[PDB]
Amino acid sequence: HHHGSRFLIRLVPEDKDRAFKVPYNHQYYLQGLIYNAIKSSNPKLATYLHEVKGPKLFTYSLFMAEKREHPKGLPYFLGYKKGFFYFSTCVPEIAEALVNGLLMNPEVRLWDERFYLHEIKVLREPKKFNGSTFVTLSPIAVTVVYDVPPMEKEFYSIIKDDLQDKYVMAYGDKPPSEFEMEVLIAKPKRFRQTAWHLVFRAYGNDDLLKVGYEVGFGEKNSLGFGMVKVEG
Repeated sequence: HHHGSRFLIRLVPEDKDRAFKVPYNHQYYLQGLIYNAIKSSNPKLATYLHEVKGPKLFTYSLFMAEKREHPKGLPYFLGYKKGFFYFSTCVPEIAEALVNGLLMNPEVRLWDERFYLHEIKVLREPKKFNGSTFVTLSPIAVTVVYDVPPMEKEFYSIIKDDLQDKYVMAYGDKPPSEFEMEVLIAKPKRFRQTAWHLVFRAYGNDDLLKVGYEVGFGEKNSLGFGMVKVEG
């Protein structure tokens, strides 16, 4: 009983006029938010998720602001008007726990800032994926057992097997095998390990691509990595 839910979540700061900071490294703050919304609406689910070994079947992007404005050599940027982030899952109990957790509370605390839940926008999922160009919303992490660049070719077989491992976890059983990624742009960004912002075209089985679109490409999805969108 999987299907994709994808949300855009807009937050406004406590006073509509002022500049709110966003730390450049805010994965961990965002992750507290999401895990606290779910733990609040559904503690049994959040204990299942805390235990489960493997992908958790959900991801979310970086926290972004309307306009931006970047100081020099400061740990944060400045944002204005609205703060927002996307979240995606193929587990309907996780999507419900997250939105209700944000409803059961609408006053949100991120890093040093006070925000109020403004809107949740639900997003239509593309009919098909074979052939589209994708842009990462949060960066993709690949590690092998170190960091695996997209310019190395293990990058791709590691991604491919993980999407097959998610496909076995969340569409029944034995996974499609046609897969290809054509990276158009790669830029690294490092956090504690390196992750990659990618523009990329992807080819091959639609249900295996849909997997990656719903739950993230690569690793640490549940820590906010590998969320993609169809390029505009």
